[PDB]
Amino acid sequence: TPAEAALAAQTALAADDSPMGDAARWAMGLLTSSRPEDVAARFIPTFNFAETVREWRSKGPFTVRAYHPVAHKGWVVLSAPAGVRYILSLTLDSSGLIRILTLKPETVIPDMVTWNDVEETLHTPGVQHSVYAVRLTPDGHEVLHASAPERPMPTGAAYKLYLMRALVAEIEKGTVGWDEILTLTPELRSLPTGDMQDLPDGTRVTVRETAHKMIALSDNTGADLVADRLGREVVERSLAAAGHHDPSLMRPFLTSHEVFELGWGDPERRAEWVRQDEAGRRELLEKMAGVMTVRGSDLGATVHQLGIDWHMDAFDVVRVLEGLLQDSGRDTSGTVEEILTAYPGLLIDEERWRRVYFKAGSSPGVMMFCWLLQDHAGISYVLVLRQSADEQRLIGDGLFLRGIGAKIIEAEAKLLSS
Repeated sequence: TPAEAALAAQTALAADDSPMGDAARWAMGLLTSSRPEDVAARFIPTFNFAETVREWRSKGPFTVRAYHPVAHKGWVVLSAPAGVRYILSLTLDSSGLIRILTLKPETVIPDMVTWNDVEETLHTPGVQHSVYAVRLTPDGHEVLHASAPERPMPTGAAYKLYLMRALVAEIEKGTVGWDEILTLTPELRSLPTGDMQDLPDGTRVTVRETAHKMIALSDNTGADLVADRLGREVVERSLAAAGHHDPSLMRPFLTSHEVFELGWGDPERRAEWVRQDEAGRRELLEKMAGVMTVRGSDLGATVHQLGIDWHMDAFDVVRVLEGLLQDSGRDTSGTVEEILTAYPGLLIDEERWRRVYFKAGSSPGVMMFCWLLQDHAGISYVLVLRQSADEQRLIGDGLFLRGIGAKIIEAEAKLLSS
């Protein structure tokens, strides 16, 4: 019941002995209590805020109604006076320092009974969306639901699933090794999502740990370190085998650093990209090589419509995940499996699901989430959710699309395995 649920969340917040626990409690403290050095110590070292906090506080008093810790990400649902609800969102770095802290109007998602509930909840005028849900079988895929799976859409960090398949293909060939050392240079540093950019120049990291962060933290710097080591040609030549319908859509296969620098840097360089063919684009990227000028404050305008993102259809996503499941099964060391299952993006019912793979991607005007879920008998399902728009405010921070995923998965007995 509502009272039971709120009490359960309050108690769990209090009890949560973890990085998210400590951070969520401290943040709630900012809100419910009556010191800029204590603040500096709780946030990332590269992290106005007192003004922000005064405004948050003005909306209370707050009551905790739900608490959803999920590794380095957490959400707390709050009620304020007169039944108005908000969500406090936390994203942490690898040692539990706060990277992102927001307090925003509540994201409302109903419990789902039918796939039409999903569609009618999700639809937003001005936003293109797509929902694709399948059951994998020896004899092909059973379609459970489909809206526009055939439309190629931008998918942000979903591209890292192809980068991982490319990496595994080369490990199998023996051209790269899991314990091989990669080195962070100023030129290889990208923007968040991720934590590896916060490492010193010259930092030495294994391929294994870099690939782990590339997937589990969607580490952009991690991804770029891997893409650099493999080479753009090796990444691109792999796309056909890894499951992509039209590899020319992702050529040249961009790094995250390239998407950031091209998308929100020099407008003229960006016009030249639009004008150019594949040769001219490769030449433009080569000249753009160097230390980033673009910062996170620069982002906002949409550029995916210019090809400055990573485009694939829903079928492409199913194929790459199924390919990863096969790749993992071949890897007797369990290295691939550990990387893929580190971060499921949600609290999972582990008694139901033996393995869950997950990947999110986002850019201005772009949001996507995908899961592969396999039960203890061996039956696999894949869920692919995508949104694109010409205005970022139509999409928002992604809690909506992720929460729709969560509700589908919560109702798996109705929607996936009925």
